[PDB]
Amino acid sequence: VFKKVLLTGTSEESFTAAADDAIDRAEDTLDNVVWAEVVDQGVAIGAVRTYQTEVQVAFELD
Amino acid sequence: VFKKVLLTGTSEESFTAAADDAIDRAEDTLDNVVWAEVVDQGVAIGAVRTYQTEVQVAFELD
Amino acid sequence: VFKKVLLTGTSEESFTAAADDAIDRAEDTLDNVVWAEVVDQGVAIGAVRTYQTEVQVAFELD
Amino acid sequence: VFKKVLLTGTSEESFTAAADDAIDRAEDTLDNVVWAEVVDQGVAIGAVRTYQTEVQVAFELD
Amino acid sequence: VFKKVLLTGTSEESFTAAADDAIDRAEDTLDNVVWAEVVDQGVAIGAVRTYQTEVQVAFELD
Amino acid sequence: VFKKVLLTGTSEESFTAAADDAIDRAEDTLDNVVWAEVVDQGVAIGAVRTYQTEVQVAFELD
Amino acid sequence: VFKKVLLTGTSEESFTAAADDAIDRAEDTLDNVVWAEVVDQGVAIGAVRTYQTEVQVAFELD
Amino acid sequence: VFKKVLLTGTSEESFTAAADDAIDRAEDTLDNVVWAEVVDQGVAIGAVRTYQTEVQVAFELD
Amino acid sequence: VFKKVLLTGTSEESFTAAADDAIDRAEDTLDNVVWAEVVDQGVAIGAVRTYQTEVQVAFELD
Amino acid sequence: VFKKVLLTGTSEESFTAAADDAIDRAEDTLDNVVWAEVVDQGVAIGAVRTYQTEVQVAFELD
Amino acid sequence: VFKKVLLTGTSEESFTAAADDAIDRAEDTLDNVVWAEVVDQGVAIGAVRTYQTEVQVAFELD
Amino acid sequence: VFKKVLLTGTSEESFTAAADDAIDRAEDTLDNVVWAEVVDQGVAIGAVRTYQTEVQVAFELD
Ligand SMILES: Cc1cc2nc3c(=O)[nH]c(=O)nc-3n(CCNC(=O)OC[C@H]3O[C@@H](n4cnc5c(=O)[nH]c(N)nc54)C[C@@H]3O)c2cc1C
Ligand SMILES: Cc1cc2nc3c(=O)[nH]c(=O)nc-3n(CCNC(=O)OC[C@H]3O[C@@H](n4cnc5c(=O)[nH]c(N)nc54)C[C@@H]3O)c2cc1C
Ligand SMILES: Cc1cc2nc3c(=O)[nH]c(=O)nc-3n(CCNC(=O)OC[C@H]3O[C@@H](n4cnc5c(=O)[nH]c(N)nc54)C[C@@H]3O)c2cc1C
Ligand SMILES: Cc1cc2nc3c(=O)[nH]c(=O)nc-3n(CCNC(=O)OC[C@H]3O[C@@H](n4cnc5c(=O)[nH]c(N)nc54)C[C@@H]3O)c2cc1C
Ligand SMILES: Cc1cc2nc3c(=O)[nH]c(=O)nc-3n(CCNC(=O)OC[C@H]3O[C@@H](n4cnc5c(=O)[nH]c(N)nc54)C[C@@H]3O)c2cc1C
Ligand SMILES: Cc1cc2nc3c(=O)[nH]c(=O)nc-3n(CCNC(=O)OC[C@H]3O[C@@H](n4cnc5c(=O)[nH]c(N)nc54)C[C@@H]3O)c2cc1C
Ligand SMILES: Cc1cc2nc3c(=O)[nH]c(=O)nc-3n(CCNC(=O)OC[C@H]3O[C@@H](n4cnc5c(=O)[nH]c(N)nc54)C[C@@H]3O)c2cc1C
Ligand SMILES: Cc1cc2nc3c(=O)[nH]c(=O)nc-3n(CCNC(=O)OC[C@H]3O[C@@H](n4cnc5c(=O)[nH]c(N)nc54)C[C@@H]3O)c2cc1C
Ligand SMILES: Cc1cc2nc3c(=O)[nH]c(=O)nc-3n(CCNC(=O)OC[C@H]3O[C@@H](n4cnc5c(=O)[nH]c(N)nc54)C[C@@H]3O)c2cc1C
Ligand SMILES: Cc1cc2nc3c(=O)[nH]c(=O)nc-3n(CCNC(=O)OC[C@H]3O[C@@H](n4cnc5c(=O)[nH]c(N)nc54)C[C@@H]3O)c2cc1C
Ligand SMILES: Cc1cc2nc3c(=O)[nH]c(=O)nc-3n(CCNC(=O)OC[C@H]3O[C@@H](n4cnc5c(=O)[nH]c(N)nc54)C[C@@H]3O)c2cc1C
Ligand SMILES: Cc1cc2nc3c(=O)[nH]c(=O)nc-3n(CCNC(=O)OC[C@H]3O[C@@H](n4cnc5c(=O)[nH]c(N)nc54)C[C@@H]3O)c2cc1C
Ligand SMILES: [Cl-]
Ligand SMILES: [Cl-]
Ligand SMILES: [Cl-]
Ligand SMILES: [Cl-]
Ligand SMILES: [Mg+2]
Ligand SMILES: [Mg+2]
Ligand SMILES: [Mg+2]
Ligand SMILES: [Mg+2]
Ligand SMILES: [Mg+2]
Ligand SMILES: [Mg+2]
Ligand SMILES: [Mg+2]
Ligand SMILES: [Mg+2]
Ligand SMILES: [Mg+2]
Ligand SMILES: [Mg+2]
Ligand SMILES: [Mg+2]
Ligand SMILES: [Mg+2]
Ligand SMILES: [Mg+2]
Ligand SMILES: [Mg+2]
Ligand SMILES: [Mg+2]
Ligand SMILES: [Mg+2]
Ligand SMILES: [Mg+2]
Ligand SMILES: [Mg+2]
Ligand SMILES: [Mg+2]
Ligand SMILES: [Mg+2]
Ligand SMILES: [Mg+2]
Ligand SMILES: [Mg+2]
Ligand SMILES: [Mg+2]
Ligand SMILES: [Mg+2]
Ligand code: NA
Ligand code: NA
Ligand code: NA
Ligand code: NA
Repeated sequence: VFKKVLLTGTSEESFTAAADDAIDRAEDTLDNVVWAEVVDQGVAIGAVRTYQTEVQVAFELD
Repeated sequence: VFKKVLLTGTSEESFTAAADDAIDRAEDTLDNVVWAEVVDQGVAIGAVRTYQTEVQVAFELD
Repeated sequence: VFKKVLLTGTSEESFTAAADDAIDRAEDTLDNVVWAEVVDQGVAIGAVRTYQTEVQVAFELD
Repeated sequence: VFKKVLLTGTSEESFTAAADDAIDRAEDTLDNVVWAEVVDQGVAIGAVRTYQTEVQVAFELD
Repeated sequence: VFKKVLLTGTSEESFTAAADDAIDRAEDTLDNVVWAEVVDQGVAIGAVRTYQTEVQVAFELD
Repeated sequence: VFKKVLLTGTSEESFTAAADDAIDRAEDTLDNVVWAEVVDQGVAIGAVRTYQTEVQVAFELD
Repeated sequence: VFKKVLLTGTSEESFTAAADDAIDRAEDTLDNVVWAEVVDQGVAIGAVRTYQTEVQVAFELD
Repeated sequence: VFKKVLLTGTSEESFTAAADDAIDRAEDTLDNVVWAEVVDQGVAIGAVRTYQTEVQVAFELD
Repeated sequence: VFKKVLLTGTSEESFTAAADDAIDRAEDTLDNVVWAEVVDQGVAIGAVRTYQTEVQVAFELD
Repeated sequence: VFKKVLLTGTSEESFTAAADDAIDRAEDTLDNVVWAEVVDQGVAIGAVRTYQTEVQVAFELD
Repeated sequence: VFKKVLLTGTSEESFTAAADDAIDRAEDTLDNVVWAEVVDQGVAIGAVRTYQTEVQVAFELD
Repeated sequence: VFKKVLLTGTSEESFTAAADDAIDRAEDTLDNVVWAEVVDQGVAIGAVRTYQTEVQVAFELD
């Protein structure tokens, strides 16, 4: 059985790096992280632009 | 990084109050709740009508 | 077996009241109405504003 | 011909009031506003909760 | 309040059995599991075919 | 001209059998039933699991 | 309150004529038909091509 | 950079002519109109039927 | 077994004629073409307008 | 690089068997078939019922 | 109240840079640009490849 | 007439590079490749992360 958590990563560099940011966090807390599916992307436009990528991160249970 | 949980709130009053019910629960257990996105709405039609609003509730990790 | 009818309720007060308007009509004509799922919402903007909520209203057959 | 603008209204009271907030703004600047279609709803969760409703607001050209 | 977890069950037999696999896991760890909504289905095609069914599994909080 | 009715069939066995349950009901009351399109699937999780499959069932008018 | 029926019209001429075919049928049986929304279009490719347009046809109840 | 405006054209003749009606209006007011994407179609059913086609009309900025 | 190819037909006349253009091409190269489903429509706006209709064209294998 | 073909399998038994029918055909003609994603399901309702499952079948190129 | 404009940015480098191109244009003409949501991505494949990213760019009114 | 093939490109660097990988393959085998539309993005999370971008790649027939 796989479980997915819905995480939004952030980066001041790119959408790819923002996806990586979410995956990094998943891997810090979860075992057996296997894949991620991009579900949304955006940009927070402030003093700087922060790229965001929302991902379902799938991990194998047990 | 943000994480979202998928909660369905309920109210005998309104769709807004049902969204609030879910957010109330999120805030009881989670720190740094920042926003909610409505993803579904409905009504359980019994002795009384119960309005339901399903929300992704986003919170900041750490 | 459940059957759904696609009804648009109207209210000069709120989206919740507009959903109720549709459900009210369903319950006037149908037996065993059990739930409603919101599928669209809008506002007719005239002399007054009329809130509309479109619902699939599910009822149990037999 | 109709044209639509994509507006997000806000209210500390309800999703209906947030839709109204967007429509109010449309009517301040545009002639012949005829209808609005809800396209998203959410809640900014801060010191207070701010309900938001995003609407396509349609107006007749000329 | 209901909460949903997003689980992908697997079976070498059928899409129904794969949905059951996810629900089985939910019921092992969670109290008050009430329903599941199918959100995706697929097949891993290897030495054998493994049917997968992704479900939102809803449970009542408290 | 074809008309569709939106029916949710149920089965304690499978998603296919649940689709059949809806079609069975359609054929009991309607003439010239020609096809069904699956639009949703789920499982009611109680004393037993009840698989549900929602179908648009198309029939030829006249 | 409005109600919608889901009809597929057919024409050997055009998608517009196929929409009209569905509306024609609605108006033959129903009072207060007010609008139709196109939800699908296709073509049956046989001895001749038959254009099909599926519409939700809305009518005012009472 | 391209910008899109969301216009609903109308015609008593056809969905194609309704798309053209929107594009005609775009070209009256905007420079460098390049393409249109159909996003919705419907029919206002009154004394006469009025076909409507909603289009995103894209134009090149500058 | 059916297979679908994703084709975009073009016409300077209408969306229906553009669908036909795609189907014409399918029938030139493929045996047992049975149906087409419209998946997108648009207009290339140049010296002339070119209507486009994208279709999944289904054909029976073998 | 992966490529997907869009196939509709058929079975007089089940949606799972219909998915298998499509995959069987893919594997007869293609090398390195790796997965399938269900994209639609339905039932042809004639002398017998024929379950259909449409799948994107992914295979590795080279 | 927020308003969104639908812009397609372009870059010969990346999807992120294409999103930035749209945002750059928004900020040249509009005050109080706050966020952007990615709604489509593609690539024009000519003498060179031009990455495109379509964004809803939100700005605060007044 | 345009035809689209559904390809998933891969890269250990970025989503843009993964889109390019698919387009590269298309251009190796097909004439008159004109555009690509991104339809999905994800990441295979193993010894290394492999970014994937699924694209419809459109080419002109003849
Ligand atoms: C993908 C995406 C979707 C969103 N959706 C919403 C929304 O639906 N409603 C909303 O209020 N804010 C959103 N936001 C806004 C979160 N805020 C944000 O991005 O702010 C960027 C900068 O602008 C400043 N800022 C925040 N709120 C406001 C504001 O209301 N007005 C102005 N002028 N500036 C503002 C603070 C930051 O330096 C979204 C941000 C992203 C990246
Ligand atoms: C948004 C939404 C989606 C749903 N979707 C489903 C579904 O897909 N399948 C399903 O079985 N029940 C659903 N439900 C039903 C959950 N039950 C429910 O709302 O019941 C309302 C009242 O009706 C009674 N009830 C429950 N099940 C039945 C039933 O089967 N028949 C009758 N006559 N009444 C029933 C108990 C409550 O007093 C949904 C409820 C809501 C609010
Ligand atoms: C959710 C939603 C979707 C819609 N979609 C369409 C549409 O696609 N095409 C369309 O013609 N009208 C629509 N309508 C319009 C139905 N008419 C409507 O709301 O009118 C409100 C007031 O404006 C007046 N009105 C109606 N049509 C016209 C018009 O064409 N121009 C002007 N200036 N006003 C008009 C009569 C009412 O007092 C929609 C209304 C709602 C609430
Ligand atoms: C519908 C909707 C979609 C959104 N989507 C995004 C998004 O995609 N990315 C994003 O960064 N912020 C969003 N936002 C956030 C806009 N900010 C926001 O709602 O903040 C509410 C309160 O929380 C505070 N806040 C803002 N950003 C943060 C934050 O990052 N962490 C914490 N702890 N608090 C924060 C300021 C306000 O008092 C969305 C808000 C709404 C209402
Ligand atoms: C619903 C669904 C969506 C997917 N989506 C992706 C995807 O987007 N990207 C991806 O790389 N793999 C996917 N997969 C692939 C997961 N792998 C998988 O199913 O492998 C089946 C058998 O094929 C073998 N395999 C795995 N990767 C490859 C591969 O790259 N090439 C070949 N020839 N075989 C492979 C191992 C297994 O025995 C998906 C599997 C399923 C069931
Ligand atoms: C596809 C699908 C969508 C749904 N969506 C909703 C919904 O949106 N809101 C809702 O209240 N119930 C739903 N339901 C719930 C209908 N009820 C249901 O499935 O109950 C299964 C068993 O659990 C018991 N049950 C019902 N409601 C409750 C509950 O609230 N808590 C607990 N612990 N158990 C409950 C009675 C049955 O023996 C859905 C059921 C299905 C199959
Ligand atoms: C929009 C749309 C969606 C569809 N979806 C399906 C589907 O999902 N499954 C399916 O079996 N048939 C479909 N059909 C097929 C309905 N049949 C049909 O269009 O047939 C056209 C001509 O081809 C002949 N035909 C029917 N079935 C067959 C077949 O299986 N093979 C061949 N070679 N020809 C056939 C009879 C007619 O003269 C669809 C038709 C349309 C117009
Ligand atoms: C695509 C589309 C979506 C829509 N969606 C809505 C909606 O969501 N809510 C709504 O109130 N009206 C709509 N409309 C209605 C706009 N009105 C409309 O089409 O009216 C046609 C004729 O019927 C008459 N009409 C208008 N409103 C009524 C009405 O309420 N009842 C009756 N019997 N007739 C009416 C005036 C015109 O001669 C839509 C029209 C179109 C073409
Ligand atoms: C449904 C649809 C979706 C599209 N999507 C895109 C897109 O996402 N990105 C893009 O660059 N072009 C598109 N196109 C543009 C393809 N080009 C096109 O339609 O051009 C029409 C006339 O305008 C001229 N043209 C082409 N590119 C340009 C341009 O960039 N600027 C100007 N002023 N004119 C142009 C040549 C033709 O005579 C789309 C065309 C259609 C019909
Ligand atoms: C998922 C799905 C989507 C479809 N969509 C369409 C459609 O959009 N338009 C259409 O014409 N037929 C469809 N079809 C119809 C393909 N035909 C079909 O299923 O026929 C079943 C039995 O009924 C008989 N049949 C075929 N067409 C007719 C018909 O028009 N009327 C009657 N009474 N029976 C008919 C022959 C078979 O024994 C679809 C079939 C399936 C399984
Ligand atoms: C996301 C996206 C969606 C689109 N959708 C459409 C469409 O729906 N219909 C369409 O005609 N063109 C599109 N386009 C095409 C816009 N044209 C384009 O990208 O052209 C790229 C290069 O190919 C050349 N080119 C343009 N049109 C044609 C063509 O018809 N054939 C050939 N062989 N080459 C062509 C000129 C450029 O150097 C789309 C481009 C993008 C980036
Ligand atoms: C976008 C996308 C969608 C997918 N969807 C599915 C799916 O629906 N079902 C599925 O089984 N695998 C998928 N996959 C999985 C394909 N496998 C994959 O990415 O594996 C990455 C690394 O993890 C290892 N791995 C593969 N399967 C398993 C596994 O089951 N458990 C563990 N712990 N590790 C695994 C091999 C690779 O080094 C998807 C991969 C991508 C990139
Ligand atoms: Cl989720
Ligand atoms: Cl828009
Ligand atoms: Cl319906
Ligand atoms: Cl496809
Ligand atoms: Mg930096
Ligand atoms: Mg988002
Ligand atoms: Mg009360
Ligand atoms: Mg729901
Ligand atoms: Mg009042
Ligand atoms: Mg509507
Ligand atoms: Mg207050
Ligand atoms: Mg939003
Ligand atoms: Mg076995
Ligand atoms: Mg999936
Ligand atoms: Mg049993
Ligand atoms: Mg459902
Ligand atoms: Mg003729
Ligand atoms: Mg259809
Ligand atoms: Mg005329
Ligand atoms: Mg519309
Ligand atoms: Mg001509
Ligand atoms: Mg397109
Ligand atoms: Mg049998
Ligand atoms: Mg289908
Ligand atoms: Mg360069
Ligand atoms: Mg696009
Ligand atoms: Mg590297
Ligand atoms: Mg995918
Ligand atoms: Na989730
Ligand atoms: Na219906
Ligand atoms: Na817009
Ligand atoms: Na395809």
